[PDB]
Amino acid sequence: AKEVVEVLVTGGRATAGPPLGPAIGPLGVNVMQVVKEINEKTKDYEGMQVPVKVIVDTETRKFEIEVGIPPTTALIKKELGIHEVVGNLTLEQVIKIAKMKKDAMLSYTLKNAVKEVLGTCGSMGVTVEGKDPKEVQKEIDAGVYDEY
Ligand SMILES: [Cl-]
Repeated sequence: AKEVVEVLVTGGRATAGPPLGPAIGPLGVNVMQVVKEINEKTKDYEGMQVPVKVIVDTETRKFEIEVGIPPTTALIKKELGIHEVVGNLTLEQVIKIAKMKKDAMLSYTLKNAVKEVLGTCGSMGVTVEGKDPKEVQKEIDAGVYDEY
């Protein structure tokens, strides 16, 4: 058989936990090799949400990795190197946009996609619920909502 896995990892900090482990361990290929190769090819996207595709032949266990690109927002920050508010969105609006992203690209978990929307809002100086989107992300990252 062949299996194609499409996931979103943190550029240069992929681990063998989830989601690579769940998705790949089954296919019985060395998850650590996969993780090494992915971290190699996402060096330049250190810390960014990067889409990745792994293509595996289950019989043979051979695989190959194809890397997408991060959001343009993230590429711009990076290029700028080394604080103003200009609009606000509700969290339900954030979920709306995140649902469109995920419909169009199923490799996104709703969590992933909210993450990215939150990230883009930061990059635009837009608060979510009057709050800083890094703030609001922590609230989510703890496990505190599932009710919006
Ligand atoms: Cl899709």
